[PDB]
Amino acid sequence: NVKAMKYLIEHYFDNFKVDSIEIIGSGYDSVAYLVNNEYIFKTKFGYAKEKAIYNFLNTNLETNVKIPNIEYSYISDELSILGYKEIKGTFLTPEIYSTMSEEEQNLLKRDIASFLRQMHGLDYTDISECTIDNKQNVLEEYILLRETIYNDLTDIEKDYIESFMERLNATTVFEGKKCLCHNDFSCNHLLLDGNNRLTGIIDFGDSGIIDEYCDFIYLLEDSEEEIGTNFGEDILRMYGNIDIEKAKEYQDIVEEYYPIETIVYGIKNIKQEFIENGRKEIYKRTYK
Ligand SMILES: Nc1nc2c(ncn2[C@@H]2O[C@H](COP(=O)(O)OP(=O)(O)NP(=O)(O)O)[C@@H](O)[C@H]2O)c(=O)[nH]1
Ligand SMILES: [Cl-]
Ligand SMILES: [Mg+2]
Repeated sequence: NVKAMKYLIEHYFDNFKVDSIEIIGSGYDSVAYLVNNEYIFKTKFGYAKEKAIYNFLNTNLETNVKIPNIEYSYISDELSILGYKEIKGTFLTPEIYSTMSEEEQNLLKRDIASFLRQMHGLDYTDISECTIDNKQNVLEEYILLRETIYNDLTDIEKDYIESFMERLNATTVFEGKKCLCHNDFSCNHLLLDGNNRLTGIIDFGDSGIIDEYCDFIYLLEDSEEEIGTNFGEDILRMYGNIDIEKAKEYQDIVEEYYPIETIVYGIKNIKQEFIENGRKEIYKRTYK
């Protein structure tokens, strides 16, 4: 993989020489590479929006928090590559957080809240095409379910989905303030400097104009990978002027949707393994 990608980087970016290249991360349909111990290259076989977002934010944010600044891009239907200088630091984790003093933890939370406040406050007219309607997306995904596999699902599966749609239809949490959100704001995207302060934020690949509540979904998550509900709550108090009970209702609805989202990903990409994982996850959730 590394040789192919070294070839493509050198072929598409004329004067660029690859002296070293390793895989630094990978998703289910992308790979990220650290090149020359100094550049991140994110690749995929979309990136246009992500690039337009980095470029919008590097123009308009006033902050000492670093974000990707795109120096190299190649965008086509069949291949997309974004390259930028690696932001240096350590990724925030539960382990690191629990070793911080009370005052270190407070300052980190203040940093986060301040970043979010600043980004959510931007005039988003120049990026106004990047709208995301989560409720409408879910309805369209449900229609796709009904057109494909819904009738072969079990009753326990069908009840879970219907019960979710009844809840979606009763909620008011999509009727609030819209703004530009990171939209994948988990602690594996936050970088700390040597004083445990926020030095950088990565992966605005899902960013767009969407509910303000979106950027608290992971901050409020209780799981091995995130810090915890209390972290999110304190950040919400520092951020201010936001209904904390609704932020939590929004997180709770998104977490309920997860197995259905997983099924849908499998339908859209013809990956049976994902249809099966989501269906199984419905059974796991039902038997708590
Ligand atoms: N230190 C550092 N690591 C980075 C940087 N950019 C990317 N990475 C590393 O590369 C990984 C993948 O980058 P990312 O943008 O999150 O990839 P993705 O394709 O959007 N995947 P996902 O949405 O699943 O997080 C990150 O988890 C991190 O390990 C950067 O600026 N600095
Ligand atoms: Cl299946
Ligand atoms: Mg991403």
